[PDB]
Amino acid sequence: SELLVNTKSGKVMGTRVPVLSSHISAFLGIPFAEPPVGNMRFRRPEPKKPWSGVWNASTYPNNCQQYVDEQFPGFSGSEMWNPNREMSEDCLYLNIWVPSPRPKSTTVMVWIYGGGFYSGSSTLDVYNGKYLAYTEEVVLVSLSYRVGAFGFLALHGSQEAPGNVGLLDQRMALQWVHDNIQFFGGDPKTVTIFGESAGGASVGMHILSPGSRDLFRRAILQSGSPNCPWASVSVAEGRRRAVELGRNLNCNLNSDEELIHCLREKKPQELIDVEWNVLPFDSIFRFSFVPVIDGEFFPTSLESMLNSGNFKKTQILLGVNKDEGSFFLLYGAPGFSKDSESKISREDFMSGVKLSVPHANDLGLDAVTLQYTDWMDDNNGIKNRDGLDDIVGDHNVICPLMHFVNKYTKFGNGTYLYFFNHRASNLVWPEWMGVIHGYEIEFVFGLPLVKELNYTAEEEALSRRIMHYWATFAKTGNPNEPSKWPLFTTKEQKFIDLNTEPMKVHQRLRVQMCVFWNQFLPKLLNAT
Amino acid sequence: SELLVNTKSGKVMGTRVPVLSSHISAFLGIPFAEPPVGNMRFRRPEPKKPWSGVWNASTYPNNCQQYVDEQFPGFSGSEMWNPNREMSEDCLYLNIWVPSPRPKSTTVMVWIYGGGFYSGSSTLDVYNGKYLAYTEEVVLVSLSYRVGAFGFLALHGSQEAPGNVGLLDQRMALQWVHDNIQFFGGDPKTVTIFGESAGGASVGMHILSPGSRDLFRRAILQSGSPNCPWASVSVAEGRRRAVELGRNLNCNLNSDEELIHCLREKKPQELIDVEWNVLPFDSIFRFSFVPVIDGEFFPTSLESMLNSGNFKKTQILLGVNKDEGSFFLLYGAPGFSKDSESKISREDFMSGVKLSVPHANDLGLDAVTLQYTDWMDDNNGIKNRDGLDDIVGDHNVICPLMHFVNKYTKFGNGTYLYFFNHRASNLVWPEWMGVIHGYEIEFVFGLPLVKELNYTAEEEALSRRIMHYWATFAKTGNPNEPHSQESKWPLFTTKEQKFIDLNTEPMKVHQRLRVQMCVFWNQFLPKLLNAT
Ligand SMILES: *[C@@H]1O[C@H](CO)[C@@H](O)[C@H](O)[C@H]1NC(C)=O
Ligand SMILES: *[C@@H]1O[C@H](CO)[C@@H](O)[C@H](O)[C@H]1NC(C)=O
Ligand SMILES: *[C@@H]1O[C@H](CO)[C@@H](O)[C@H](O)[C@H]1NC(C)=O
Ligand SMILES: *[C@@H]1O[C@H](CO)[C@@H](O)[C@H](O)[C@H]1NC(C)=O
Ligand SMILES: *[C@](C)(O)CCC[N+](C)(C)C
Ligand SMILES: *[C@](C)(O)CCC[N+](C)(C)C
Ligand SMILES: C[C@H](O)CCC[N+](C)(C)C
Ligand SMILES: C[C@H](O)CCC[N+](C)(C)C
Ligand SMILES: [Cl-]
Ligand SMILES: [Cl-]
Ligand SMILES: [Cl-]
Ligand SMILES: [Cl-]
Repeated sequence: SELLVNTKSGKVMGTRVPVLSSHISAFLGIPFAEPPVGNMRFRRPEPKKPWSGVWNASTYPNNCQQYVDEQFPGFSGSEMWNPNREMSEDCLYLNIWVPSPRPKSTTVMVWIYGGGFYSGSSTLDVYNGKYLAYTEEVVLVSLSYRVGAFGFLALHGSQEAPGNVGLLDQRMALQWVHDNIQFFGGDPKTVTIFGESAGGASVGMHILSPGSRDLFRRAILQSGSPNCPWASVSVAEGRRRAVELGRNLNCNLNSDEELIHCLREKKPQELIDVEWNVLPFDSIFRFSFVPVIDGEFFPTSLESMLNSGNFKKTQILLGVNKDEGSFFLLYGAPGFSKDSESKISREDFMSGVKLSVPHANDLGLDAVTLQYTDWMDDNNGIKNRDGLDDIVGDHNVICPLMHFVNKYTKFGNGTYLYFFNHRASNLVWPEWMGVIHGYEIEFVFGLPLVKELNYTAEEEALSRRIMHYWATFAKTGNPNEPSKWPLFTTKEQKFIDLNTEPMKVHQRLRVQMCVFWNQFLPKLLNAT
Repeated sequence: SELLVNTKSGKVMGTRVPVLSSHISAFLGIPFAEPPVGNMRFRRPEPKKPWSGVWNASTYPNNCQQYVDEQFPGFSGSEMWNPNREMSEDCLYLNIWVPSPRPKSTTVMVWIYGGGFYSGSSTLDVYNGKYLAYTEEVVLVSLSYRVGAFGFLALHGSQEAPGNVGLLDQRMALQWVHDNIQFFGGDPKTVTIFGESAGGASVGMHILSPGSRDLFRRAILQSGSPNCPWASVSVAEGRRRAVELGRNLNCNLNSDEELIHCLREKKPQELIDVEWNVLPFDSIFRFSFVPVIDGEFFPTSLESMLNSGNFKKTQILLGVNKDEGSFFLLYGAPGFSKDSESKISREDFMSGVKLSVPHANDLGLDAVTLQYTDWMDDNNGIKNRDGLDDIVGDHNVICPLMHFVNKYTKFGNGTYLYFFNHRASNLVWPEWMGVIHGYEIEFVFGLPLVKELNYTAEEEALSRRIMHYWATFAKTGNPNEPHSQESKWPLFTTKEQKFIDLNTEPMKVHQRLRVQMCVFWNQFLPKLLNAT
């Protein structure tokens, strides 16, 4: 049967699904690991044990336990990212979309959701893989991984909570694809991993990790890179936060085993309730439990690995959105509101930069402020808003990614860079937020291809060329089929805009601000 | 007899000089102090003692001993600033231009030449006061003062070389005008002191010094202010340089008496020959012997005096030129040339910044570089050249002056700020240098009024309105003639911070002169260099 497939762990029964007046096969919720519950919490994933009989893969799996955004109840703009199904610690499953009829040894694309390592689900609507698999004729796989304390509580030294188990879950899903994709028509030697935000940083982290390199061919990073200021913490900071989580819940802190046994007896929601209380400062775009530089998953510091060229060398395609910071200002900075232009006073601006760069001293803050303030008109609320918007975006996403792109390109086998700056016509967020973090995703997954969603014809065309750039890249290492997307080189550093207008080539994406964030500020904070 | 005037020191005989189809009286080379020669060198000035007979004041006096620029032999562009008379230590004289017939009690303007405190003369052609005195009917005075080591060697503690004696030479000349100017038809209760560059810093220094305050009514500062990074040094830095000068001449450095005795035995040109060897680092827009914060002429730090309003409270009129730094880049920065477009490579740009901000640590250097570099086009020779020009002008003149103007205005009784940006049609310097440091002076002294100088008709009108702004200000404290038709030069206020461009085009009112860069130079950089 086209829907009955024998994997190395047992049989799975898919389900024929409708897609743009046609159909394709869908295998939903296939377990790739043993449920990390009970004494397996915080522990590395163990491969799923073979099962007898046919596994029902007709419906979506549970979503991992996570913090749920209740800021705007009923508002689709924020809820579209919340878990759309029951949450459970038994959430290590993956989904596959195969074109019908089943192709032979075709290109595979593995999706890794973002969510700051504290949230995310593979079941979200904007992650529906049928459109992209059908349109570009590829086998699309979406995996899942533990988030929050469940996936990143780090107590280096211990083996019950070693940290980075979330990344290890992703690795096990990729390993599962390496061993079973061929049974669905996928070509295991031609696998492209791609993810947004934390999912982009994960992709970058697998590119760096030795144990992940042989599990994929090429990579796509969207609005995220391994070196982002929020994507990782030292073993020391990981332990401090881990112990503070214990303290917040009145745990025995005499030793790691005692601390862990205590944390394993608490209910999921009890941990999640105090998760944010472990951050060291009041801030925005900062998350509690993220990956740790342990010397194992990550041999040495991310920077040294990048300079020595110690990482997978292949073709990468990465980019960013025009306004990466608005989403986080809205949730944690004063003066911002969902129902107004959000003109920021001068005082709120000050408060904002302090929140954006929580680790910087006063001189550093003065530096950031001077760098983003037009002194011929400092009391302009619109300019203060946009300045804060750029600060959050340049420092947390754009510049860290540019540092990654320049470093990678020295050893890579081909880089393609993009700047996504299109404002969806049906966006439900206010206009001041601009091209929001994560909203290029709907275009990558072909959502504009469905009439009922009311997009414009120009946006449908945009989505079709983006999906084709992604797919063509995944199968050849070049988004161009034999206007051409120029290759990003160390010398010319070219990149293209990604919108409804004809292609345009630019050079040195936000080089001025990034020289400030990648060279000057770091140097200033080290010296003072 | 208009030309025969008896002063408190003795009689003086002036001369009738022609001026624009008319005539005016001129008293040139009148002594106001005793020759600071021999055992007087480095010492505070002493009042000129009464003389017998009539002093012949029909010719210019000698110029003080100073470094002479010979970079471009024969070039009018540079030589117009060199001594045009024999140099001598006996140089403490002043010049006076009086309208004819002699006014009864008119406005007086005293000119203090600039030249980095290491050069300058009251006798240059560009300082010919007959045009200004005649056109605005004011009594114009040209004073002089010891420059270089002769006027600023400072060994705090000693009374033989106390420092700031050049500033005291100026004070004594003002005291002379205060006591004798009435004899020339001018009102000592209405004297305006004005100067350019080091002259402008000087004027600002008299405004701050309790000992100069009662010697003048108002003040005009052109491209220079007291707080400029080059206008002064600490007593410690002054001593190091003083001692260093001795070491450069094999002097007994065992005590101030011996050192000073050794230096008084040397010939003028001998001191001058090693003057530049005492500077801390390789640099541009830095001079060896300048005023010192001695706690005497200057009660406390210049900054604390401005924050507390410890200074004369009157009306001031000040400003700067568009390209203050090009002149100093041509003389000491790699890549610059008089006979070229001077496109600066990235390599020379780096060197230039190091040279422009000699007191900066590596971090401070990166900060400056980043602040004036367009990273989307870093190898652009022209942007690199103009960047450097801006750096040197902002750090050394413009921003220090904006700091001054904003502090003074909080206590002053009237402030007018200008931005001179007109390139003379007959400039001899290369186009890249733009509106050069010091070239607004010719417009101030009416040079554009003499036909053979070939200025355009619009430059003559510009000169006339500038001289009128200056004089009217001197007379009333407001450069604008009440209820007149012409566009009004607005007051600079702490709130709106208005200023006007000064050129051949109609008047334009602007706000916050170079605030962006000046916030960098006045607020950010200092905090950065402080930390460690
Ligand atoms: C698989 O589960 C779905 C939903 O629970 C159900 O509709 C379907 O019948 C199941 N598969 C079969 C036929 O066993
Ligand atoms: C990728 O590697 C191949 C083979 O080593 C080489 O020919 C090609 O130039 C490389 N591509 C780029 C753009 O680095
Ligand atoms: C003053 O000096 C000038 C120039 O040397 C001369 O013409 C004039 O006669 C002198 N006056 C007297 C009477 O000495
Ligand atoms: C200057 O002082 C006078 C006298 O008190 C005062 O009336 C006037 O308002 C002041 N002018 C300015 C510009 O401060
Ligand atoms: C990234 C920080 O992983 C944040 C992604 C946020 N959503 C809302 C797009 C999931
Ligand atoms: C000022 C630093 O005192 C410079 C004066 C130089 N000239 C060329 C205008 C005389
Ligand atoms: C963007 C976002 O939902 C941040 C989470 C909000 N707090 C820190 C209040 C829990
Ligand atoms: C500004 C100026 O002409 C400097 C004179 C040149 N040095 C320092 C070399 C003697
Ligand atoms: Cl559909
Ligand atoms: Cl639900
Ligand atoms: Cl290359
Ligand atoms: Cl300022």
